[PDB]
Amino acid sequence: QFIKRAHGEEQPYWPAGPFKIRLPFVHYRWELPEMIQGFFMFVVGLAMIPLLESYLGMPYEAALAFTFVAGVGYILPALLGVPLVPGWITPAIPVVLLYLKGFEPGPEAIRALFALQIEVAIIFLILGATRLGSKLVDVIPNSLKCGIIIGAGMAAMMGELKIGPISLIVGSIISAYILFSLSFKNVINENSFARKIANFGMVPGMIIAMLVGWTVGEYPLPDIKWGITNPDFSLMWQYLPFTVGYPDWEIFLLAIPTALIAYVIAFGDILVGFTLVNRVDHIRKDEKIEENVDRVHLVTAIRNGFHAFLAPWPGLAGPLWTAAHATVAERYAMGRKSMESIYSGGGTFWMSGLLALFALPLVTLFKPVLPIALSLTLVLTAYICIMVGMEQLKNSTERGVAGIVAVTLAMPDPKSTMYAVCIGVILYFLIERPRLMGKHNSEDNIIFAD
Amino acid sequence: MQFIKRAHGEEQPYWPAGPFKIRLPFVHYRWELPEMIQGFFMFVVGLAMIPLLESYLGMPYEAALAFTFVAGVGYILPALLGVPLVPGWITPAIPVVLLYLKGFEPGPEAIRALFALQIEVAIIFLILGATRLGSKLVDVIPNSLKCGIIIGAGMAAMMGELKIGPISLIVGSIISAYILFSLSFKNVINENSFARKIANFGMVPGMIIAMLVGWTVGEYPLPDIKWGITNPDFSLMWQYLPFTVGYPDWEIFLLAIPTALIAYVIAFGDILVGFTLVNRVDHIRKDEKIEENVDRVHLVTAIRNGFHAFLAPWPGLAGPLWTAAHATVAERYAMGRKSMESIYSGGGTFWMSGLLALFALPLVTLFKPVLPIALSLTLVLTAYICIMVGMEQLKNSTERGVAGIVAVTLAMPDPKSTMYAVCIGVILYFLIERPRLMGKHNSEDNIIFAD
Ligand SMILES: Nc1nc2[nH]cnc2c(=O)[nH]1
Ligand SMILES: Nc1nc2[nH]cnc2c(=O)[nH]1
Repeated sequence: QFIKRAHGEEQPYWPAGPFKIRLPFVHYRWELPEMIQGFFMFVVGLAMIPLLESYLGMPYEAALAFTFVAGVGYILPALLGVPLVPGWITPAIPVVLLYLKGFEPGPEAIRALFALQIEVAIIFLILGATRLGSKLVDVIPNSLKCGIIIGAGMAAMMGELKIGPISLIVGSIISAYILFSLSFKNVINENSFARKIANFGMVPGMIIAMLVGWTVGEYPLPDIKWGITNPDFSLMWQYLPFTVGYPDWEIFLLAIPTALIAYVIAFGDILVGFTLVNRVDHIRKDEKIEENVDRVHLVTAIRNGFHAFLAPWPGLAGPLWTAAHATVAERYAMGRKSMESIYSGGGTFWMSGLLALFALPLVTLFKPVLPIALSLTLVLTAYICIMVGMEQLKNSTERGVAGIVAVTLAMPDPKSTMYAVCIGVILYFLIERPRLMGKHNSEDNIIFAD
Repeated sequence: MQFIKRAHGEEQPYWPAGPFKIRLPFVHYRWELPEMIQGFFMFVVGLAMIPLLESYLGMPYEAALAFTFVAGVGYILPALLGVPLVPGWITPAIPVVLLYLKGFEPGPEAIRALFALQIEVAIIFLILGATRLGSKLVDVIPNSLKCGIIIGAGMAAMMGELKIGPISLIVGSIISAYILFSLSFKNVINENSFARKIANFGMVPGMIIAMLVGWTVGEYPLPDIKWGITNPDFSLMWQYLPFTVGYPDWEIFLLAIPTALIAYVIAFGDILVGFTLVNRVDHIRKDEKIEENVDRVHLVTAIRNGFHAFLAPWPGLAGPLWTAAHATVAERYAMGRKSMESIYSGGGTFWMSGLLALFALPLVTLFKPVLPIALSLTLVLTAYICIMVGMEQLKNSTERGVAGIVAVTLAMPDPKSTMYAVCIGVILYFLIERPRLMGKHNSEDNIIFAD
């Protein structure tokens, strides 16, 4: 580690306009636990391949090549100054698959996904450039923010249903148990057991699911191949807008309602991510973590535009991988003896994820169980969003509102979500603004609270 | 008119009848005009089971209509037998039961299946109720699990709106949830002439506006209004009962077990929600002493289910409460003696009026083309209240972290999975949690998900 950090100061970097550039070994140290974690947990990156095969009609190797593009994409946040361990807009997957499902899987569905993803890029770019992203984090009421987070969490679960199982159950419970039990103060100091688990993070739950999954017979054994992965970019190019067309203007319209809801859901992920960062920022007094919402929009905008052209992504580019981000945050809060900086954990993780792509025996090992990894990220997201959304509710008038908001955001048709927000406005103006149904004071609530 | 009136601070007049306390309308409690008007309209949710009967059980409309008369009599048993919980279906368990039924040929085969399932749920309610073990579970079961069940059940309910089969429903849902929310506050009716007039209609405004929008937009065909008195074709209905068709082999009862159990776990949540709301308004209303007998609720519910099994097998099953109706009565009840005399005068009047309403053929035929709005609405609204109450009932962050895991597994539609979770949860609990490996969990230690 060339440049070290002064206590209470910000992590070393090179100023780069709206971005703060950090490289591994130069600006932050290389974390062995996040290395091992990314060497194994990149399977979730590979877990998109089945969706690519179904909805985009792509052969396995073309799908495998796409994940190299996304792997590069996952390192941009810690590269450009974002403490949010990136991923997909995972609670938007069901909505996005719903959209794609109305196109023939193949070139037609690829043009469709291009139109959806470039818009999502544009929405992120404008809200980030005009700094209108930061405003919304401040302006939007807490009830709505919590309604969105919870709704987004419940969407993640109508999804586990729609994408397509003892594997997933043991996977979910062990994963969620570790996640939960390692969010407490001084856990590692209490037992030798929790000390050793904390260095593996999500690995135990994932690997144990696979194991149960193999022996039980839910998924076939792998056919391990030795050597270095050889991404077929010639093939991949056939499934890019460079080869297939670009969509007619009419397609962009069909995208709009899905584009928007996919953003609203991502906005949730930003709230969840910085909720966790803000917390561990206060625990760790030795680092000054910058929380720039506009930069998260910018990086994410870049990641999507990049994807749109080079690897159209059914899960889209999202601000965080909720469980990976929570897992790193937990290890970060454990102290400098454990993790030097939030970027040393965030950065190393996906860096190792990128290299891991080239470990052909791992790629080939994970190949028959990719479905376990896909449904698991969905389940784990749903868990953390529900948990965080709930806790962020302050009184009972917020909860009364968040309930209405969550329920509408978990009905999968996005035109319908907009029809709700629309009708919600009309009802608000004619009834609520005049306070015809009264003011709502949490201390007055006698039926649902107290 | 009301023969026996209640002394202030006492329990509502009744006739002792063993485990039950018998109350008739006009004799033990007054006849509430608002709940009369409400049940004259809101009995549509009772008729909204009809499509499920047609679809999953393969029966013609009229056989299904007659079934709703059997259910209608069933809905009056709680207030008749001393249960302050406005009754209904096990609504978050509908997807699960449909999933179960979905593996049988719609028709006699599926009716035999639904019998075995409903007799089982009945037996479970009977045994837990006779052995007073229903009361035990409500006390002993940790709060985290109780809330996990409630939140779980709430989310399962929306996987149901997706699975059962729409601007109508959005308007219906938002207005209905809006009213319910805003009429849960103290002195609301004293605030505005608007809320004063709204409170006397309860769920009706949301329902009727959903129906209307539903007609005018074209999502549902116009009704074919027929004048006169409903004439339930019980001759026809008999053909689709286990009396006419067979009774299922032992093998089927075994397939039913895992679904039966989960339908109970979900009903248990509905019991918690109902008595959460009752206990609150019981303290608001100091002039009435409301007895909260959990075991009596199991008995009446057990009776209702066994009743159904033979006379009208019910895809939604017989459940401890209709969540929005119970929330609605409780709200109007909390407004004071000027509005509602007793929790039984409103709850009792409501379904009494629903039963009479079945015989109003102009309303049946009016509601017929638009039943789908009604069925989806109760699903959405149950999800809404369960989520709201489950969340609020959580006290710390360790309870919440546990409730999260539980909610997520109980909202996966396969019921065998929910048990594999409880199983794997036990195995995991015994080997890791009890030896206290992975540390203690105290909410003030929580720095990631709390503080
Ligand atoms: N938002 C989000 N994106 C992901 N990409 C992979 N996993 C996840 C997740 O849990 N959440
Ligand atoms: N549990 C339950 N059962 C019902 N039956 C009709 N409506 C409902 C409801 O909201 N909840």
